[PDB]
Amino acid sequence: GAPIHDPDFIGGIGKELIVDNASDVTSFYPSAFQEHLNFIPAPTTGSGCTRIPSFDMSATHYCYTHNVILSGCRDHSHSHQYLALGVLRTTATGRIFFSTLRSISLDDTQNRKSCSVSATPLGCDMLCSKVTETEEEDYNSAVPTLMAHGRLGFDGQYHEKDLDVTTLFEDWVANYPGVGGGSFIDGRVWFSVYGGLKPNSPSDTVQEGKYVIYKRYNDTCPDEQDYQIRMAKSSYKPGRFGGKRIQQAILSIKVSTSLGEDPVLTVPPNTVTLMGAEGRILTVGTSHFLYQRGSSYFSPALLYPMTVSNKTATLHSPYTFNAFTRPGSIPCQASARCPNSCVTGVYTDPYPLIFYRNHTLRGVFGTMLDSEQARLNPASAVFDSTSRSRITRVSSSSTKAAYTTSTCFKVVKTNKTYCLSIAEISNTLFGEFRIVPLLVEILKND
Amino acid sequence: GAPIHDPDFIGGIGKELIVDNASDVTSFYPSAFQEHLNFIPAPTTGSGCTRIPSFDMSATHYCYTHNVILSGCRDHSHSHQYLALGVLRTTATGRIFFSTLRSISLDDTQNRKSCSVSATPLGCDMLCSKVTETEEEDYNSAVPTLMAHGRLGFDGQYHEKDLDVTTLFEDWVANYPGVGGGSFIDGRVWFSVYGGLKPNSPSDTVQEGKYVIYKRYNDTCPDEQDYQIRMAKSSYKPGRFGGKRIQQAILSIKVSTSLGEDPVLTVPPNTVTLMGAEGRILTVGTSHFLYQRGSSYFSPALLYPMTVSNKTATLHSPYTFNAFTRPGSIPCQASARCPNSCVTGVYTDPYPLIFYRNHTLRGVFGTMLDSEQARLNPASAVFDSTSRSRITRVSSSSTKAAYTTSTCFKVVKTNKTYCLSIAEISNTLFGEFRIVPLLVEILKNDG
Ligand SMILES: CO[C@@H]1O[C@H](CS[C@]2(C(=O)O)C[C@H](O)[C@@H](NC(C)=O)[C@H]([C@H](O)[C@H](O)CO)O2)[C@H](O)[C@H](O)[C@H]1O
Ligand SMILES: CC(=O)N[C@H]1[C@H]([C@H](O)[C@H](O)CO)O[C@@](O)(C(=O)O)C[C@@H]1O
Ligand SMILES: CC(=O)N[C@H]1[C@H]([C@H](O)[C@H](O)CO)OC(C(=O)O)=C[C@@H]1O
Ligand SMILES: CC(=O)N[C@H]1[C@H]([C@H](O)[C@H](O)CO)OC(C(=O)O)=C[C@@H]1O
Ligand SMILES: CC(=O)N[C@@H]1[C@@H](O)[C@H](O)[C@@H](CO)O[C@@H]1O
Ligand SMILES: CC(=O)N[C@@H]1[C@@H](O)[C@H](O)[C@@H](CO)O[C@@H]1O
Ligand SMILES: [Ca+2]
Ligand SMILES: [Ca+2]
Repeated sequence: GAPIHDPDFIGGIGKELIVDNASDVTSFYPSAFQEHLNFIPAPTTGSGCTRIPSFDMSATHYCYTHNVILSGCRDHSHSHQYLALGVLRTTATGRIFFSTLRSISLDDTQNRKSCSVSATPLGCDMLCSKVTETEEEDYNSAVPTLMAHGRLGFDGQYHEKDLDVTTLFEDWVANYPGVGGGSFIDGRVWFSVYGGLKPNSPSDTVQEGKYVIYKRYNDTCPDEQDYQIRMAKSSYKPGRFGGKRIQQAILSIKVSTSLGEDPVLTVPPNTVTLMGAEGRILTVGTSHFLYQRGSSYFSPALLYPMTVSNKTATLHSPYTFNAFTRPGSIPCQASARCPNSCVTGVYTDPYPLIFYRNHTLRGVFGTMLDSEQARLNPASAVFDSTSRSRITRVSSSSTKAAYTTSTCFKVVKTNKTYCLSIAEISNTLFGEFRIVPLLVEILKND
Repeated sequence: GAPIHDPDFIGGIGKELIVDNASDVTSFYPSAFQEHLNFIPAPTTGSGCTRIPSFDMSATHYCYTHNVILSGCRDHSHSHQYLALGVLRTTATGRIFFSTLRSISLDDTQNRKSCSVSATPLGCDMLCSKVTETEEEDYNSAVPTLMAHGRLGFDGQYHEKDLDVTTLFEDWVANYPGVGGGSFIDGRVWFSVYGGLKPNSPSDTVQEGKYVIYKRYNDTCPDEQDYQIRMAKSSYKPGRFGGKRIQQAILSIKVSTSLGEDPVLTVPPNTVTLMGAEGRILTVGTSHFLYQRGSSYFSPALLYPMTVSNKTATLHSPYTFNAFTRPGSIPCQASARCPNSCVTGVYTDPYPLIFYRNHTLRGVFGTMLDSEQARLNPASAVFDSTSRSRITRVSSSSTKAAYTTSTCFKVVKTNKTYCLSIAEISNTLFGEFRIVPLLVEILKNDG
């Protein structure tokens, strides 16, 4: 009885979209942006701050959420979340439109932040942190960040349960969802999570001495090997948050009428993962991936293959897309090639788009910020390990922007492949930002 | 079970909101704009044109729609409509939000234009014209404009039936819905319509020689009496559309599973109505009103009292709000005071807000374009027959805008009055316009 996408999409959601072994990845490219039903609310006042979009779509419905601050993006006192659950549909003319069925403003007195959502068989699951301090202050206070698992049901009602962070995140000083969407796998919902570890705690100790260096395709770091290792190690304890170890983690929760049931946190070894950061758990076909924002020295987009075993997950050496860089402050700018300590960058995920016949990933779609340091010029394109296809731009003029989260699918009825790319774009008259659901069709030269 | 607004709204939709006789209407004014769930889709491309908003809300649900053109606002080849049916709700903190339940893009082989919506017990009824020519070309072709009565049901399905315009609008050369919302009254849905009459037809001949002159509060027109009457008569047949008589009308349709059932057209005498124009049918309390856009020489916002008798309607001398002017090209600019012939102005309606104890309307809320000739600088405020309260501005800087349609309501629990004001505002990067649902609370000078 639950909602489902129109018949035109059945079988075209969350699967390997393009399988070719001959064609060059970059022979595929995005069309000009397309006009479709903008399902994302824009601000209604001059100061309203709408930011931090999260989106996930299963074979039956999609979920979306973003944060809203009344006075501006700088205010940290209180805020509310917009939540939407809907399904994909097509017009009589074959035009797609995300048709939301449940649209609500979640505003009590709790300050939910850095929320991630995931489409599960019971509706739209959301994981958020509840803050009573600034991020800097959070990392400075020994106790972990409070968190809650909530869900917007098909009936439009929202229910949630606060997680026992004192136990679940006993070894952490701060912990937040990765904002990127979560994914439903084997009866459990999986969320990317990150934060700071309590020094000398068991979690901190096991990571002691663990690091991993990922390099730029055709740009070797000149520094002596011993120095790179030194910097690689320190990259996990950047100065931004008082030298606390910023760790990557994955949280899985059983999906049931009981929210927060049987939570299990997985902390991958830092011999594979770079400094903890925002991220997303993706499922395309039978493959799973952890996207990790390039908040550290590594600029190319990362996708760590992810396999699940019961309630825990295992990550492997990541796929990297050298041309899919992100802006960052020096010495961690887009063109950075050496290990260093920093907490910068921006969330701009890559969606698995092209695969080999044997299911290894070849190319992805994404909207990068085509800039060295400043958060500017959104550019949608198709990427492989080293290059970028022809691009599609929001504007030929200098344009301020931030986060982008892309999800691709296929309209089986028209046999056309599309990619939704939700991007925070600068705005005028109504708030600092406008979260726009950009849409493009994936094309191929000839 | 059909959808319904949250309990906090029961008894706060479509009623006289403020009944006062001892206070000055302008002592009531709008608060600063409030941040709330923006239920109106903005463009997603640089050329996308989202325009022509229509909105209506009943005691159970609200309805909204707007037109979308892919290449820009000047392209008339094809387009589609965005349609939404939803209900009002409140957050845990008591914040209000319009929660849409059915959200669709309606795009087929037909080009629906100038559409109006109305919340009926069966869903969201829509009246549109289906065009295959420019407005100019339409008035030149003798046959009437094709029209259709559609409906977005609670189940999210859209159905429609073309009206037999050859018979229904036999005397017309062009006919469109007034874009403003329609209203459900006594088992029927009522829509404002306007267009041009076929010269010398029965409808045309009966209106020949008929006219009415409405004046500005103080500003008396200096022109000679006989000259004014001549200008007034001519205002009904402006040159823009070749001397055709632009006529105002009201269409009622029976609300049932059968769309377009028993349509009846009412053409009011031009001894009461000014040149035909876009409009809206409003129902507040037991009173009904026809808002008529000031497309002719009259600038002040207009609300004609409307009484219904079975399937037909009767209009009466209108309420006028002298300070609620609208921009227009000379000699029909905001400060115009004399009868004249023109087709200008813009749609910016007034919502009945304050009533006298005996139910006579005293004040309204609306968002005017505070400019003489250019469509600029939106200003939300409360108006009485002669003045305007303090205002709330979209921006202190010069701002391009267009249509505005307002609807007010109340949260009986907190006894707080709110006004939604949907306004077409200029945009950057994504299309020429952004239709924004502005929201204010109605406050009072001294309490
Ligand atoms: C220009 O100084 C600011 O003026 C503000 C006035 S209140 C208000 C207005 O003009 O009415 C409230 C409006 O809702 C608001 N508009 C929107 C869209 O949010 C409007 C604009 O913010 C203002 O006009 C700038 O364009 O302001 C208020 O006193 C501020 O505190 C002043 O700094
Ligand atoms: C928002 C938008 O529609 N962007 C479009 C842009 C802009 O119109 C121009 O860059 C002018 O700024 O033009 C494109 O050809 C491009 O650059 O990729 C297609 C793209 O869809
Ligand atoms: C929990 C929190 O504050 N998240 C913020 C995130 C964070 O600072 C980064 O992941 C480094 O920790 O950065 C930004 C941002 O535009 O970059 C916005 C998020 O609000
Ligand atoms: C049917 C039609 O074309 N409607 C148009 C309307 C019309 O020109 C006017 O009501 C004169 O009749 O004006 C305008 C306008 O922004 O002013 C936009 C509408 O799209
Ligand atoms: C799972 C598997 O067989 N992977 C291989 C990959 O190693 C190889 O590089 C590619 C061709 O070059 O084919 C497949 O993708
Ligand atoms: C129909 C009717 O009785 N209207 C009267 C109106 O004439 C008068 O100006 C006002 C103020 O007392 O009260 C009512 O509105
Ligand atoms: Ca803490
Ligand atoms: Ca015609």
